[PDB]
Amino acid sequence: ATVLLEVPFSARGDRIPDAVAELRTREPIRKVRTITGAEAWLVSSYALCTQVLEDRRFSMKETAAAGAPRLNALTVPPEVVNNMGNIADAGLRKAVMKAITPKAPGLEQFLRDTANSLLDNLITEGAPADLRNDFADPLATALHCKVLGIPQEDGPKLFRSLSIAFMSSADPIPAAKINWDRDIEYMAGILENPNITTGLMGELSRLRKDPAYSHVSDELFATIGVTFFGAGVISTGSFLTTALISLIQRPQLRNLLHEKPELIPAGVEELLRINLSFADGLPRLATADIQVGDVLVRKGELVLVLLEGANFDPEHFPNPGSIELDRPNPTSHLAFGRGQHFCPGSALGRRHAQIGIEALLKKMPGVDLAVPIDQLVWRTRFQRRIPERLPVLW
Ligand code: HEM
Ligand SMILES: Oc1ccc(-c2n[nH]cc2Oc2ccccc2)c(O)c1
Repeated sequence: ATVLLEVPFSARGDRIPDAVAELRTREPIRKVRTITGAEAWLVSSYALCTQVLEDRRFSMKETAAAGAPRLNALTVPPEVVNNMGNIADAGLRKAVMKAITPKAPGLEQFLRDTANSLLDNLITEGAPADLRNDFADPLATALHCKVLGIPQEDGPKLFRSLSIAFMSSADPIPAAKINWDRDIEYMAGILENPNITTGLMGELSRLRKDPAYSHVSDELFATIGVTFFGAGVISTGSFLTTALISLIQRPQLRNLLHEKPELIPAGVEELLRINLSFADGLPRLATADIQVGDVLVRKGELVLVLLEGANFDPEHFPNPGSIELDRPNPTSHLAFGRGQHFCPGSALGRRHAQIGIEALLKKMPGVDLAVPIDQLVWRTRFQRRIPERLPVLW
């Protein structure tokens, strides 16, 4: 006898387990057990993943309900799970979206300057260098301080919350509350700080004092700062890091992008498609009985949308494991999700990776791993897959 198949399958972000293709072919929706002991439906084909993400009856908000089957423990207050809904209801959606576009004057030049400075410092210190801790993550942190309008020097402390904040735990995490409350207090202070007049926090600070937003809560304003910093930094840092691994392991592609940097955006789109940064399927709770493939999902059940299931589906992306810059459907991947909860930071995430890679290939065209790839240490029980260190030489 064996127990029910458990998720997640592997914390490794450098290879996809054979089990994914097996499931997709034989049972593209099937029952699994999560780390909490709850059962869930794991969805692994492009067609069924898209169906679930495009049907709001599969609800993000309702995953926070007391007594629901859980993927993992909440690390934020339950009301915050409906973060974008709260922002929308407060009439703040357009303003937030405008503030986080990569098109702000000077933002791209800031990114390039920052990337180049980080790389120069690594070159000065000499190989080996750690491209996660001393390149990808600081670049993400710097970008988000700039986008938020907050001091660069405050980035490191806010960043240190994230190795706990984005845990995927079977049980509640006491440290997550301590850090959350402290970070909320910080953002509340920012809203009252006369020095803060640019970026997302500068804009929220002004809207907060405008009559049309007088009954929007201070808690919501602070929460927007905390969640956008955290989600943005962890997502961009983790994606860039694992994308660099995929690039390093493809010297032919690395050379092509070095020689023809105009191809970098198409390269980054393919790196998004094959990215294994999300450690768990995206969770939704059924609010009705809904047929998905051969399964009638019942009201109250948990569904997990496996992004790499969709993104490596050969029925949608032929030769799915290969990076091919000339696909006819290049942005149709699910790396940023789909539907109601599509990533609001997609443009900024793309630009972060494009500029980081462009800078790295120019400064370190001979970049390569400094340890055998199996020596990378993959973070466990976390909402992202990432190597603890990424040692390179050049
Ligand atoms: C390569 C970088 C990024 C990737 C791969 C990524 C991925 C995703 C995905 C897959 C979702 C959907 C979650 C779901 O439907 O359950 C999402 C949502 C979200 N992302 Fe991103 N993201 C990235 C960058 C960013 C950035 C830069 C920001 C903000 C600055 C951000 C903020 C958010 C927020 C606030 C949500 C919640 C949306 C909602 O609840 O409707 N992300 N992200
Ligand atoms: O400082 C932070 C920031 C974000 C989170 C978080 N945990 N889980 C999901 C998180 O971030 C979001 C982001 C958007 C909507 C809801 C939550 C967190 O646990 C701490």
